[PDB]
Amino acid sequence: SMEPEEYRERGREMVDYICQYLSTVRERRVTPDVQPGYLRAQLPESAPEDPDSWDSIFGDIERIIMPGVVHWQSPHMHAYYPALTSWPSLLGDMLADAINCLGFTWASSPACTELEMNVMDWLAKMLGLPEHFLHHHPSSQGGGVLQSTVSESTLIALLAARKNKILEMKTSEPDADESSLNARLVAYASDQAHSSVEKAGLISLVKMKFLPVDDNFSLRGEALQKAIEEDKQRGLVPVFVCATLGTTGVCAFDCLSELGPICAREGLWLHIDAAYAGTAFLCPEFRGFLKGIEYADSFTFNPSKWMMVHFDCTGFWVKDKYKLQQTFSVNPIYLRHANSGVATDFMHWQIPLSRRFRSVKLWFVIRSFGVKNLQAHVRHGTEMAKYFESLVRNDPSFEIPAKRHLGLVVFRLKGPNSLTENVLKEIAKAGRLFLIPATIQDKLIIRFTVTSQFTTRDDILRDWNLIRDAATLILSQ
Amino acid sequence: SMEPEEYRERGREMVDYICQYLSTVRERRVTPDVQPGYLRAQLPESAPEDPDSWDSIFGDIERIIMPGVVHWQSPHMHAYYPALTSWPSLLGDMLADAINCLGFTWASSPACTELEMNVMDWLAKMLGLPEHFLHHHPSSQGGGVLQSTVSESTLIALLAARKNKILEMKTSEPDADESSLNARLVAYASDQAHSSVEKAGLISLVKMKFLPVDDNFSLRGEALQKAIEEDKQRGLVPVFVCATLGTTGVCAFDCLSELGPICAREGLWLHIDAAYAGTAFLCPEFRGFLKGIEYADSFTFNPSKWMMVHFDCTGFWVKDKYKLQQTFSVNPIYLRHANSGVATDFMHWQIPLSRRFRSVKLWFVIRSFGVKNLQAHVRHGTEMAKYFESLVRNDPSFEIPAKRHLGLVVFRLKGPNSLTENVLKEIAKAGRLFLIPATIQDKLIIRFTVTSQFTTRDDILRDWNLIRDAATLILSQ
Ligand SMILES: COC(=O)[C@H](Cc1c[nH]c[nH+]1)NCc1c(COP(=O)(O)O)cnc(C)c1O
Ligand SMILES: COC(=O)[C@H](Cc1c[nH]c[nH+]1)NCc1c(COP(=O)(O)O)cnc(C)c1O
Repeated sequence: SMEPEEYRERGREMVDYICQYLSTVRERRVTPDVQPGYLRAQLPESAPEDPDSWDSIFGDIERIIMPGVVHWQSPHMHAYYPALTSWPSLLGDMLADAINCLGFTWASSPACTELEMNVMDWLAKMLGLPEHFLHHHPSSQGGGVLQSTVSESTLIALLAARKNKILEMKTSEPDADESSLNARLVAYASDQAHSSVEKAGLISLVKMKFLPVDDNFSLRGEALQKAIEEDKQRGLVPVFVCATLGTTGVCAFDCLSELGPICAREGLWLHIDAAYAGTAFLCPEFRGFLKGIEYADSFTFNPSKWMMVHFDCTGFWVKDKYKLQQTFSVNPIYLRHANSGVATDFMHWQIPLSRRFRSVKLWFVIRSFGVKNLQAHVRHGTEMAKYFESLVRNDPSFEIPAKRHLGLVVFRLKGPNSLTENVLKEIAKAGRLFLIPATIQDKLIIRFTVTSQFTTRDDILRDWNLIRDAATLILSQ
Repeated sequence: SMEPEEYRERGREMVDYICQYLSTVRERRVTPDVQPGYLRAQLPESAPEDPDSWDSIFGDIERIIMPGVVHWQSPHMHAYYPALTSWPSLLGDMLADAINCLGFTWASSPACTELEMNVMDWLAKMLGLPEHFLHHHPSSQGGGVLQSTVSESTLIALLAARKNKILEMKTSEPDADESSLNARLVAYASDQAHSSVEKAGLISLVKMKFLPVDDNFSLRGEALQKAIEEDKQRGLVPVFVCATLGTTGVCAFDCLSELGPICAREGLWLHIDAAYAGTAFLCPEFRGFLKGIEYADSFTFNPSKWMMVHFDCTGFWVKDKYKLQQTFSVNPIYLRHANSGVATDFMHWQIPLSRRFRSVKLWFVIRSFGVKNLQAHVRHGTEMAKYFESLVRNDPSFEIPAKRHLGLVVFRLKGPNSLTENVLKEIAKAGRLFLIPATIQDKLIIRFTVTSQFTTRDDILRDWNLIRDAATLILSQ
């Protein structure tokens, strides 16, 4: 295939390609002008029997791969939430990919587990999380584990919550089947909760009810209390609440200070989904939204959104690691080792067996930037969003139907939804920026997420002017 | 703080480090002499406020990370199954990590989905899988999707199976809770099946029954037929069978030609776990074990074991993609796009939302080696294992209690299990090779897996001699 000295040469060519790509990404159309199925006719119908040349493989990056790529690292990417890479993150995974160890148990590669434990403790401290989420605190029986997505972390929390409650019910009804007991359960989240919460219910067959929110689109204690009472009247057994800090649609925050005490009193697992907004908790001035965090049984966020670690890298912390491990535990002889009892085996904290050395890139990002520069990044992204917000606020054709707390601004043209729909359609023609919509009540809104750590005021104004140009066209039609 | 030009410098340094690391990996002790908790006191208790120097970060690779690493790329790694990296795999993922796009829908990055669809079709053809697993076959309703583990692929298959059966049951019991109907289900696998099958049952609350095997440790049709009939008499509802090709313990193969017809006739989802042995099906001469594959509803194997793609990279194919989508479907406005319904959205084929561009490394590996060289690798690995087998077979103090079909040899000292246990303990002292045990019937066995694509006859002999040294010591104790 390729010799060591050729790897050295091709590695250099790839490093130089990447440097140029990330440095000039603004010049690219963010969304590609392609139709579904475009790639098939451009590739051979079968794998090559003999080696393709590296010149051909490398040449195909621009020739057939890039033409269909959405450039997520563009400052003109404003869709979804950010997913940011960075130089240190790249370098960290280069090492991990080379070692290519697996860390299902402590024994399968001690460093894979121990670096992760220590970095997850660092990161909990950086976020201002409770000490009972630390592996190494005297009062703790919890800890943080990396996962691949918030989706999976939320599912794990639900699985652990329902397994724990089922075990409790089984002590009183040992003759009852676990799946029969599961049928009694009900879980809750905001009607602004991400679709991953619904999906977790569908996968686990746990009834999931989505609760109304206030005028700030925040889930309040009164709504949860009302739901709990109504469901107990119907013979259902409340088991789990997902409270969201930084909702997908408008980046609202559920009222943890109200929801927490209810979950504690009613014995409900309280899981916090902070996928995006968790990174803001690096900055103490944004920690008002974390008030009540002491009531949480679990917490998750994505460094793979806003903290400049490339995907996959999700943080998931639990207060009670034993509850987590009673959900998943298997014990085949071929995975046993001398230190089972003392050592952390992360296979019991996750769905699959295998896991990789994701903590190298996390460690590298935190060390290379340092905390102060990560904080400065959050603050700058937020300032760029505040600038965009001001541009929109000052234009009387537009309205801003939700508050901007961080890097997401939502807005729409005054008038029927079709105007806003047509603006998005117009912008999609040139693909010079990428935006997607959401709904609040019966109003369609455009979401504008500030993404790239390199975004400047020039980038923001450029993108606003394209949006305004599209609005001017649509309003003339 | 790290600047583009500094990335270029450090990228070069990392490439050079990786070249040297992988080239000289035999020199390393494979298993580190460390105790649990070793890392904590070597690291600061908190993240650095200011950027650490890259000299310090690089320096810490050997100083901090490597002393706790199990060297999975060593030819003297013989534990578990292989997990192989390669130069092309590394280079492919470097590109993917820089672009850092997410492919939850076609629109979120078309290339991410289309390269994967086309390469999964390549791979299905390379394995000799039925055409009904191809995306781009006119009559097909199926396709391949990448996953992170076989564990998750097996879980998804069970989730899809139980969902399908529960919907069937709802036709005659429309008011029954899905979770109540789930309680009546039973799924099957060999008693040699990997622990992920058990774990999938635990996660899903589906009853799992592990069936006895023949003298070759193969699950046979008569065992499945007997279990189905007996459980139907008990009022249980058979739903799912996992047939394993290349079992963990001794690399046995279930009798798919017998199990298939039963599953088709009895309406049971048949899922094939070929985690390790799947790569062998690149070579036509090993496809005898694949007889009956036409009856499979799903199939999974790990390129991330033996095919020289670094982890994560699991192939998962299904015959009926809509059954999968029915298990998982959600429809928030913020994930809809202009081609929804016509384009492939892989979020409906998996548990989480986000997914990354894993197909680049897979494409690069397949292209850089070409099919013939991938086949040569499998054959060479098998030849090294055959050599090891002959070394053991020539020594009458040892026995080989199961047949070697591929790169795994199992063996033990004749006599009580304690002899073999004590050989393992002796070898663990120096950690110059890594071995783990399994059980067959009442006998403890040592597993010897050939791993590194660079394994030589000299490496095999070296490792055998260390094992014999241990045996000679133990046999006179
Ligand atoms: C419309 O935007 C989304 O649905 C984003 C997609 C995304 C992923 N990375 C950047 N943007 N999802 C956001 C989201 C999730 C899903 O995260 P994963 O499970 O894929 O890790 C979960 N929770 C919240 C609150 C979100 O906003
Ligand atoms: C004792 O060794 C194992 O359990 C190996 C671990 C491993 C992973 N990569 C190389 N070796 N497991 C193998 C295995 C699995 C689990 O695969 P993942 O879910 O982690 O991807 C599943 N099925 C079979 C038949 C296996 O042998």
